[PDB]
Amino acid sequence: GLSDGEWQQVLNVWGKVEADIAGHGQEVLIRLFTGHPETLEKFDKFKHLKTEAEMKASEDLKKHGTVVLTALGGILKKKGHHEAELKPLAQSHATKHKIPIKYLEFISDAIIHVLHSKHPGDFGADAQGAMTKALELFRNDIAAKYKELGFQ
Ligand code: HEM
Repeated sequence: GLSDGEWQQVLNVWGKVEADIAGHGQEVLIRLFTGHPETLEKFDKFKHLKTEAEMKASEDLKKHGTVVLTALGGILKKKGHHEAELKPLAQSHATKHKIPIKYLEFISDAIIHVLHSKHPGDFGADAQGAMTKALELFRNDIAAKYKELGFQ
């Protein structure tokens, strides 16, 4: 549950991501894969990437980064009213991709990390607080659908 002031901060921060969605998307995925290598195993089309250099050089990884952040942005722009947008994502990630909720925690923190890295001194305390709450909300609503499906 976010205030309007907090949503405003979220969408303000998101404006940064939208100026370069592929660059941000790329760095988030790289931060995830290198920070948590077990996550790489869930991707049959990235599992070949052994080195971070190969990750950085991968246009298909950048492509998928765009897909992921485009979807997250669509959801964020709903300001919490994202049931229709979120349900198919929860369903595919539980039933097809088999992504435990722990990995959504991983990518959440990675987004926070990337924003500080790309915008040092430009991602203030209030902005981080708002973005973190927004990602917690996202995660929590996925978690509810996971529970429904009995997925661990
Ligand atoms: C902000 C969080 C995330 C968002 C918004 C997101 C979004 C998406 C979207 C839109 C797709 C393509 C449509 C679909 O299959 O449902 C997708 C595919 C996929 N996602 Fe996610 N995702 C997120 C997190 C994760 C995480 C943390 C993992 C694994 C650690 C993951 C694993 C996958 C895999 C394996 C696919 C299919 C890739 C392929 O073979 O094309 N996702 N995701």
